[PDB]
Amino acid sequence: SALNPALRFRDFIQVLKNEGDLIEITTEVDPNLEVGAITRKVYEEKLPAPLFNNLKGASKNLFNILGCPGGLRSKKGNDHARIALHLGLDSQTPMKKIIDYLLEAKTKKPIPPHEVPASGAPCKENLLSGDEIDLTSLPVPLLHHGDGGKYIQTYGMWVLQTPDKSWTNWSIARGMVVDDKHITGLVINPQHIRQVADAWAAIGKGDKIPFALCFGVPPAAILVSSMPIPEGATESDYIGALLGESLPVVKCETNDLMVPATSEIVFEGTLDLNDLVPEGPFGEMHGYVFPGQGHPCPLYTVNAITYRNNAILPVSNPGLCTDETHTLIGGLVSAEAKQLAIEHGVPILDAFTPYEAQALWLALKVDLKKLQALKTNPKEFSKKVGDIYFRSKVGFIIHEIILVGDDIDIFDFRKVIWAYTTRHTPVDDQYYFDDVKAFALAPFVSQSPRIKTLKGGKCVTNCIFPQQYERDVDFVTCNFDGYPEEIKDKVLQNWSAYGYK
Amino acid sequence: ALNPALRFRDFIQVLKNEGDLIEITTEVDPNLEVGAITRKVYEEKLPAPLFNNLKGASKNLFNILGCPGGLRSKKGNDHARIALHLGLDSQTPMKKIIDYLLEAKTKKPIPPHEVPASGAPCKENLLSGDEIDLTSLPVPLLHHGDGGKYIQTYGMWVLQTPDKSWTNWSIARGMVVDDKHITGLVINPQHIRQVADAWAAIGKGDKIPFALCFGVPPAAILVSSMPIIGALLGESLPVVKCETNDLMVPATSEIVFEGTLDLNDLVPEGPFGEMHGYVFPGQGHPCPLYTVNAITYRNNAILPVSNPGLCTDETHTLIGGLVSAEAKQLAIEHGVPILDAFTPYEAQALWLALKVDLKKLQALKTNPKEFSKKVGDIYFRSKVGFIIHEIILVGDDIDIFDFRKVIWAYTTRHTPVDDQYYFDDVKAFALAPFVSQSPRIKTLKGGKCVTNCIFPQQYERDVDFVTCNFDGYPEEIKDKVLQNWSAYGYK
Repeated sequence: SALNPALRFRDFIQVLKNEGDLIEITTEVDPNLEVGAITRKVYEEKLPAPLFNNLKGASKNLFNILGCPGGLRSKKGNDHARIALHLGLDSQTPMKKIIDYLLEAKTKKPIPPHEVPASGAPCKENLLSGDEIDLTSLPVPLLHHGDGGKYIQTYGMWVLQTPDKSWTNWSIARGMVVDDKHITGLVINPQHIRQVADAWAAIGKGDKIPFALCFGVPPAAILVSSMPIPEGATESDYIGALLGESLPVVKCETNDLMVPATSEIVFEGTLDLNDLVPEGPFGEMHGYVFPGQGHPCPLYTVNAITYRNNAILPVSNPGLCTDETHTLIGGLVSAEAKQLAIEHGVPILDAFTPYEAQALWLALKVDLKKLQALKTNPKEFSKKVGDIYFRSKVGFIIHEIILVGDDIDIFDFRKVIWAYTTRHTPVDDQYYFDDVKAFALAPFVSQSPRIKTLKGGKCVTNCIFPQQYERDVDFVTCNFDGYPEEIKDKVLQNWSAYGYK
Repeated sequence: ALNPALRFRDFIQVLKNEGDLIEITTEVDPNLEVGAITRKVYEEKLPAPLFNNLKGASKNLFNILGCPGGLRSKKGNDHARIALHLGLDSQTPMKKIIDYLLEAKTKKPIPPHEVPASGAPCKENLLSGDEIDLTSLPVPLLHHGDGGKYIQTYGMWVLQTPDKSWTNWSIARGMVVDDKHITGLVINPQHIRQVADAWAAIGKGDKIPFALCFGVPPAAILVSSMPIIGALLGESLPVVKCETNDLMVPATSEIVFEGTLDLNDLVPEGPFGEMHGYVFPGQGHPCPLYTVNAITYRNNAILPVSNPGLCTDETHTLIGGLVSAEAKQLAIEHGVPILDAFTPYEAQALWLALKVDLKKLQALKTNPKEFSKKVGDIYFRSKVGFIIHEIILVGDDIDIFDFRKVIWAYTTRHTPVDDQYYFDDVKAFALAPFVSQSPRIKTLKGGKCVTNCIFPQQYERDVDFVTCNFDGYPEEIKDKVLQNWSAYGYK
């Protein structure tokens, strides 16, 4: 069995089918709204991922849709299976050990990618170019009611570079179909616009910055591309470490951008940063579409499309928990949050973004013994923690950091909400930050005047009893698991003898 | 016929009829085993246990009914045990139970009638004086770390002044001190203003007569646990005089303790695992000593117990649920456009969610700060908001009885700190762990806020948004997908 789910997108789909986690839908499904409704029901009931093989309006090769590639399974012993398969791990690997694996791979010999010819690249099996490109003829889904348009890019990656190739970015920004030959998306953050636009303007290409957009990439590549590290690095060398081998890449037909060789679909074209078009709105990670709330975005012209036979388009349909914006985007913030704590010496056992908080919360599980050795206090520790996370790219999406002690399983929201509500004084145990960069997608930000400042609106909430900063505070948790072991063993042994099923 | 609101044993019978009761003849230790069994029944929403074979129990003293206010697994009647306390259909949702308690505040109080001792089942047996040994009863040690065995967790105290102008039914916890004494904080320091002096005027300030009843009519245990009976019943409550004092107790009570109280003979009470999920081991807090002089009880008496802890138990379904009913009544009294009020159990009865009619809110011509201060002033300076440390304002699209929607609106619709309006001069709940484990336990002031989870523009005009779940899709799309769910290939 030469299946490698981390290296090949189709091996990933095959393992899902082998483990009974894939339903191949041959019923005709409408890309308008139906695909979105089906994926939401699969997300929220934690059902097998759908593979739409009979979309309305699809040609023979363009395309099929893989829904819920990062959704959760119902069986808790492997609820994070699809996430683990992105890295080639056992599907029973819990999320805590998936995060620890990502950190242990940062210490590995990075393997750079290698270039393969077009004949050795499955993404080159077909080619559309110029006037034979009609994006409005593709079965692109209208995912949420209220979306400003059909969103082709929800689970692929953009590729952008400077001419000198010193700056290279793999982005996961959303991409909306504008018309027959144009898409749009916010791929270059305002911080990098001058660097990249001036560089291409030097060669008379400032109004046509080459780009590539790839779908169905190796699942390890879409995972790392969704990981919060500096924009301006593919970190494909780190992808190779996770893969244990070199990532095969191939040259675009119309530019010198390198794309994964086993991609399902590859878009090619140029970008005009001065040609602005309305983008969105789009249903997002916090569970909202706000109809009518679009914003100008640079226009991307699509000059070439290369795609595999029987191409498959993975889609993510964001909304309420739990979808990819929580397991993947939130889960990788958790991994970098844990790494950041190790670099600054913060005694953090584990870090996690509870999905019920729509990836707006970052729970930090504090080693209380080491915290007491630091001889600090809630105000001094909360400020330091917030200064580290809210002034880093890792904490950009996070608007509230929760500090809990080492008795709280932060991956279990029943325990998180209990420690949150019972161990922090409202307001008084919240250390506010008014001068940190705010997340524009946060509905309390976008629906407030703070959407025009993008500053503040974040706090570090101490849910550790104040004396626990100095000494152990003894308390017994009043649930079944809180009883002595001999009591729990006796009750479970006699549970049927009592009369319970 | 069966009346679960009027008779504790009709209540048990309906639970048995609805498959919601397991009669345990297996030997169960009152030491920790009863508590561990009840917690597992709480947390897995299993049928309520009826312990008929406890270590140390005599024939008549006693059996234990566990989880009388716990939830059922099937959501269609998850609040059935709470509805049965009032005599409502078991499938009555918690929203309608609250509305029923409100409709009952508009009906005439029916005074109780006295019945002779031979007509009261609680008089079927008598223990008095030297025959009383409370350490021989199978009293449970409910939580590991509790300061002692707690006999009073789901019963009611009865206190009165000699003039009987003041009478009170209390649900304060009661702990066994020794063979003849129990203890508890049954009277709040507000009303000691008139009970010690009144009994001292007769020479009995050193021994205030009390009665402690267990297995009372379930409507009685619900009104005394409510932050304000025969009106709810539709009938006159049958009561009977105590053996050693003039206190009137419910005639159908399972067990009745009688004796005297000394507000000066203070004794360590607690600790005890409570509504927020904690017991903090250590010395107790001084509480007045209660001498037990007489015990009357039915044949085959049953002692209902509550084992507080994490959600969900009686301290969340009843205490919080009745705070919710009074919270709604407060809103109608002050003209606050509240559609529904509820205390999410996942917040351990520390949160009070208010569902705001947005159209009526817009007619008020107000703003988040002005509205939150008004709401906090009304609720945090009332007895109903004493246990509530955070009030949450949400719009009319949120099911506040569904915590998935509450935590979604909470995390996504309020700016941390900036959308929280703090109250530093209100009374704090000393039981709250963030209060008791902080210097605020010496002040009991502040530590509360009203969190506005309504988008600021919604105070002026409608804010259009689509909820990004399956239920947020248009009806025709949702029907299409559900019709075809099996044809797609899904189970």
